[PDB]
Amino acid sequence: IAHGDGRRPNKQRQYIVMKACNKHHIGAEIELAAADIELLFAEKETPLD
Amino acid sequence: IAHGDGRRPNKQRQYIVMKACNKHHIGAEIELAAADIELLFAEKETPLD
Repeated sequence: IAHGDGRRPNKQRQYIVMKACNKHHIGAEIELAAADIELLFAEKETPLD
Repeated sequence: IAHGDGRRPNKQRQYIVMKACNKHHIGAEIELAAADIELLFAEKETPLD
């Protein structure tokens, strides 16, 4: 404000504002037992399997 | 939920629930009089029968 009084008038002003980001994390979990994965590779030897 | 707090994650789950049936009994009790049962098989030869 340019006001005509005895209050000490001030020049131009300028601010510098400076951010920063964050990091976040997710961790899941899976049920796999090797008795399942064992029979993933053998096949055909009976119509049961 | 997979969440990134400081925590041991959990395997998935699976539930097995058993049910049954319920036995019931219902009993009705007809009486029949003997003089009825005789002339049910009557010869039917009169105009009073």
